[PDB]
Amino acid sequence: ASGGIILIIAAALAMLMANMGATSGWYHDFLETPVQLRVGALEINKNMLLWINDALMAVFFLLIGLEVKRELMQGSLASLRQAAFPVIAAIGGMIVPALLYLAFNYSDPVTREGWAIPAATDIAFALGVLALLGSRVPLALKIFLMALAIIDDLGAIVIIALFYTSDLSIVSLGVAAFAIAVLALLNLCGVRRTGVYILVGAVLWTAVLKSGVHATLAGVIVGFFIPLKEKHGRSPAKRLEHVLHPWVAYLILPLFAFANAGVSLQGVTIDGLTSMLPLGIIAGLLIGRPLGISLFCWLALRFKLAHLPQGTTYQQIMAVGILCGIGFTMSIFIASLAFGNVDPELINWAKLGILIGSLLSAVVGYSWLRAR
Amino acid sequence: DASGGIILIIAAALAMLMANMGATSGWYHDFLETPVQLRVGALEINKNMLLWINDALMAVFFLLIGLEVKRELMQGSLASLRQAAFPVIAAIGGMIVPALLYLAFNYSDPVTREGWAIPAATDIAFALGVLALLGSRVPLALKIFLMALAIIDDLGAIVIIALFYTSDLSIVSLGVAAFAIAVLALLNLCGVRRTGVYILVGAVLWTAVLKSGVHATLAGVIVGFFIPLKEKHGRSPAKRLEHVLHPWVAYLILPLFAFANAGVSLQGVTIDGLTSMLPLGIIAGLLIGRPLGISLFCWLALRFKLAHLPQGTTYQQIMAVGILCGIGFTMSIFIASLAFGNVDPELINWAKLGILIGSLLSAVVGYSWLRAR
Repeated sequence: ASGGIILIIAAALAMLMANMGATSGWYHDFLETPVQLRVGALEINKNMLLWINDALMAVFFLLIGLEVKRELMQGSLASLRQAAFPVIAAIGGMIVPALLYLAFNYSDPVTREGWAIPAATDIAFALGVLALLGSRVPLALKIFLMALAIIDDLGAIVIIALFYTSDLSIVSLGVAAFAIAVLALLNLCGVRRTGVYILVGAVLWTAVLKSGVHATLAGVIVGFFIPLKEKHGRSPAKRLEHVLHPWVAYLILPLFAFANAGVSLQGVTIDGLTSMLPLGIIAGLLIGRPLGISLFCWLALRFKLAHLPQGTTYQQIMAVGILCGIGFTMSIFIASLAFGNVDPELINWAKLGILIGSLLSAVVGYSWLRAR
Repeated sequence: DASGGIILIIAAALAMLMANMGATSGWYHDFLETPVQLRVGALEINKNMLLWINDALMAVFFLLIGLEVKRELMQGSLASLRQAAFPVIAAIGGMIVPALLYLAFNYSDPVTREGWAIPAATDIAFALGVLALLGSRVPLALKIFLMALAIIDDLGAIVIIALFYTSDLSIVSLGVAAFAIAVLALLNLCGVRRTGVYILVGAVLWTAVLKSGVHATLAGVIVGFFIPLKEKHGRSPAKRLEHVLHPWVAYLILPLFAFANAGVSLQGVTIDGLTSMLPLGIIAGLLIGRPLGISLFCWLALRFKLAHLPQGTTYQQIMAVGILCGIGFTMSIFIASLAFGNVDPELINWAKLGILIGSLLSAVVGYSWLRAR
């Protein structure tokens, strides 16, 4: 549970940075510093926070690409029957939070673009709460919770990068196609040097640098092409996952939380928090997330399509759904993509609803499994 | 084997083909001169494409050097307490004679006097690669002597350039750089074994001195000096890092540096042009200044019993490395790129001609004259 506490400290300092008179100002002007890269006729204009998030989430989703790959062949998602229960819980833990969010924001076309905000879950935070009181928590829950949030987080990035995304340059997709083609020929030829995949992945990440969501998917694509074979007792993807895990939990995610979880609390009132944008996220995370997860897990159990992990009780499942309401870093990153290049207060109001929703989802989920 | 020395030649041959045939001479020239402007708020760095490439490739190349130096200066060949003072006294000779010989040609031209360190370097990849082309039963300490001799001239040239012939960096750059050295020293005293943490700090050090290509390169050896080398628990962060860094430097960094620098348009090159004070001064400094400078200073060190000729070596075999130490190539091109920066753009072009001709004449003579002995 070490990675969970060090993530809150980074968010707590970010709040102190954005609310103290001496720190706020330099904290806001730094994150909005223009960074213009000019290469001949080419020109990439992104602010400081954009360059930071495009690089941090690329490494974070590279670890996910390795984790998804070994879960899809060796873990819970390996077979179509074992993967039924986590996937069914994911579709429910998305359509119900979205409908609740859209129930509040259907009248405003600007805000209903972020319907995928209360559909994410901070994996490092949710695992941290479990590991906090996890002396004898059923190991199948951590496999279920990790697999449940992995599909909702990756699915949200794929959906955003397919429809609500802006089409990139034709030259960008051509290099991206060639970069994936090289990664494909590399895996088919049987090369196992992890750095060569990262070298080609850097070309893939650079070609789609203008789109933050495509540069994020570059990490997922590279993580899928890292070989997992166990030749001579060595695996590149298992070894790369072992190296990235401490760097992501102790540097990547803390830096992302310190640079995004900092909003000013001056002027925030109860009536302001009950408006459609923040309350829609609060209701989507605190209520919509456990409801859809509990409903779809239960519907699967009754209609014969379900599988059950070891020591299920199916009362711990809904408490996990409450713990899935901890969007935090993932929901903030989803909100940064949905509420980009629009009114600068949309992203601030979203972060207020995410943190209140995540803190309440953490305490309520803490109060149940503690009793169990 | 000698695979690294051949790839370094293919990359240089490809670079020469790009800059001579009309189908690619336009793109190869316009690409390397493309301006790359990075503007971070009020800050701004303006360098062409080749500078950004060289400041990144040579930073990785010298990171591997700093690892080999610390190994060879504490538990290796060079070591300390005058264990291997034979390459030390030779390295001083391998720099004084090539410099004074080069200055004898360019003393009348103050512009070309700055490049007195061009024929005072040695391409370790090509010099050891041609030594492996006959490396069936060559003495192991001979290839050690070359690797240690070339490092002192290569690292010593960068230090002299970064102390007197360098551009002034901002006081803010030196502050962040010195603060990066402080944490590097603190991470070393605290026994931090993570290789990535030293490089993450080195990324701050490299970006702080990014406006000066010499200091950005000099920042690579410093990171290699602070990587822990202690063999506790069977682990050695400097050894394993070098084992991973070595195949990348030999097959990617040096070939790309050669492909991006060895490309010179030979159109209009005449015999009278190659015999000018600038190119011929590099020819004599490499083909003559390096062998005569090394052999003469080994002579003075041997008869005066200052140093000892290593086991498995001969003095006639020693000078076979001297004629083989005239392999400037990528290292001398990098030295020439720093000394002839922000001046007439044709100075670096004539310098490269005097480097490749002097090195090719050094490789053929070194190969043909050592195979007899």
